[PDB]
Amino acid sequence: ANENNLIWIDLEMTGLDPERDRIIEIATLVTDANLNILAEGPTIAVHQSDEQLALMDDWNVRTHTASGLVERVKASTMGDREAELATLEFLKQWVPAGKSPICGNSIGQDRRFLFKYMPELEAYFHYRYLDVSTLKELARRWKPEILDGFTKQGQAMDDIRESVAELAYYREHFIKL
Amino acid sequence: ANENNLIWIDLEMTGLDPERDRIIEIATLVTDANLNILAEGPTIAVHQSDEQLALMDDWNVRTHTASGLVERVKASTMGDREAELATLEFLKQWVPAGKSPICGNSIGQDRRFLFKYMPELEAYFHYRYLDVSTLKELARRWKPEILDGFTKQAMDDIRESVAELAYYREHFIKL
Ligand SMILES: [Mg+2]
Ligand SMILES: [Mg+2]
Ligand code: NA
Repeated sequence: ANENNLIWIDLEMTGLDPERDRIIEIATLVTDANLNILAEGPTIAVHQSDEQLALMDDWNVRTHTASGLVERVKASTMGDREAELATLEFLKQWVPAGKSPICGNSIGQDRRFLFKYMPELEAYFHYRYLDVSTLKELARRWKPEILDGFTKQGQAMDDIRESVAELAYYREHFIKL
Repeated sequence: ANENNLIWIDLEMTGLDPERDRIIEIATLVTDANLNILAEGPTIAVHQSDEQLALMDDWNVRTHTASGLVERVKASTMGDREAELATLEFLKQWVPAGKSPICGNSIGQDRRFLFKYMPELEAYFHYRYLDVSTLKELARRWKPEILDGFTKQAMDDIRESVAELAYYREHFIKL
């Protein structure tokens, strides 16, 4: 455990509305304060009912079926609470409660789903947000030149590792240390 | 009107839980892409019931009573919907729909209340977030030296947030 470590997280959901939609995937990963990847946490397909999956709009059915996530959700024996507790069992080994901001890309949406469906995991984070896309937005406005230099190869944890590498790029090319 | 303008916003709430708590203040302000303040929007006390105000924990009762916001809430004839529409009437003059990220300090909480209580104003923002406190967090971890150089009413908070982002632009970003 170290109080400067960062919790990175990436959810998949059935849609964008926490009131109607559910979490169907959680992945976590911990870095040190300098973005050295310490440990990859468990990628868990979160079981939801056939009823709930049938409410998915066409974009979500297409994406989550093609990826194999829909199959893994149907087969999963872990609901919201089991996935929450397994994620906490992983994070407790690496980061104390209330210290890491929520880190990732478009993490405001993810935190909304944590508040509704995994409030204990939500509480484990510092109140603050580290959305890498905050730096992409500023870069696009103040220094667009640097955006040509970074590329994504287009898997939850591939997205997290890409988010870490993206923050590291902004640390070298956008920040002044 | 200009596609590169930024919407800055600060809500006050009765508490932290959108399921139980309500918006009691909205303030907005628009900057250009380089943080030049173009216009201060309306600061509106959002009417909520005496029942709802009575659910406030000690921190919220102390803060919102002392500021005079509780008096203004009781006197207000603008609910969620009227405050939403008045805010949109101001923002339409300055920024097209779907262009500005939500800008401010600890703004994820505010957006949660927009989703529940002002979904039309929420939709007016780009899906993205510009939380200045994201840069404060990185600064604290990567360059704490610069935090001693900067030191800190809804709109005072927003103007302070703009000045804070401007500080990080000079002392933390490399242009
Ligand atoms: Mg994502
Ligand atoms: Mg505030
Ligand atoms: Na928290």
